[PDB]
Amino acid sequence: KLLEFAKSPEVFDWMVKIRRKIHENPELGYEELETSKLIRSELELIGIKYRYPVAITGVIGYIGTGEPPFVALRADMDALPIQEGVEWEHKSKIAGKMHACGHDGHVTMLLGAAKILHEHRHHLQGTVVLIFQPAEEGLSGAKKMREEGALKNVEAIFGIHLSARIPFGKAASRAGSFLAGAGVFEAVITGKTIDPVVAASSIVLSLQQLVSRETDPLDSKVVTVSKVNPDSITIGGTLRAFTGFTQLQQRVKEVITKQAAVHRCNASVNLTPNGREPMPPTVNNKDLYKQFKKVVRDLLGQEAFVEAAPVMGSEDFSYFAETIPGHFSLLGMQDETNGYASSHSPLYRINEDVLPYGAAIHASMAVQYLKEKAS
Repeated sequence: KLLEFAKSPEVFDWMVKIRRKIHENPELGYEELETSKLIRSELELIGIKYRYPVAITGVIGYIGTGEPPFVALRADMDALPIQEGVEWEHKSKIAGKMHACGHDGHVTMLLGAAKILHEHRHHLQGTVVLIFQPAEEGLSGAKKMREEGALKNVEAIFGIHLSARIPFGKAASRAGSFLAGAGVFEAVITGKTIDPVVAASSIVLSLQQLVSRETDPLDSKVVTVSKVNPDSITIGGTLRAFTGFTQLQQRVKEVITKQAAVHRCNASVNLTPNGREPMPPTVNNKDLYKQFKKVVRDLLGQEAFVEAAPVMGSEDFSYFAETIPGHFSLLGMQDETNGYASSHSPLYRINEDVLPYGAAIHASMAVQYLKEKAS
């Protein structure tokens, strides 16, 4: 029944106005002042006790008994420094900033889920923790909330991401590794006279050789050299893998090291340069995935769940999912003729008719998780 509640004028109209208010006033990482104030106003109106501030602008709400088991639902708050190209009534009023990744929709659907869960709060066998996360785009926000104790005593966390790659109203996931990890590296190459330059060009080519694509998408490995700048040469770049992420880091370091040595050079390799720690692959807990497929099929029909392919994208939800059982899913918006622009596009649109689906999926997943836990 919560789908029909999610679609009702009361809830749907309210979600649309919230979404559009955020959309008109996009804020970047750690600067989500107005977005944070709106979330907190709505929690108060529902109402729902919360902790604030968490990671400057972040907010954590609670619904249910107030006691364990705690299950978390997550939305991200931040926009991107992109000029909106969509001409419409609720276009960004802030030039050069836009919600081009659906994050306005994510906050809204989580507030929708909070409204829905609150109506059933006395039946929840535990507590739903609503995590409104700042600064996803710079990949530091989830990590900062984790540092500040956002996951303490939390047994599971679920996140939804709106997608133009999945058809409207379908939800997509897969068990295990889902989104690729990402790391950076910096190496300094020094002679033990042309040897450092020779060593560097050799290193650059040997590293470019570690890019591997095969027939299983999870095997894909990317190593990029983005920086090279003669007494010493500094090489920097990035690496990505769905699996064997640590082994790829070690292989990058081994290549730099061995190549420098055979060119009579020293090499200093840093795999966390300037405190840039790697972000691990986003792994969907198998038990949570199984629960999610059943939730989605019960709520929206057998055909509504689609198995997602691995994605080489950037999503800091990985930091939550590395520390507790995590589940990250895609919620489709795409129409039959591919009219919805990709994430990050200046032409990105949310199909607002999706908002009730995400609200219901969030709510249902929380309820079922707690129910199953009790059984």
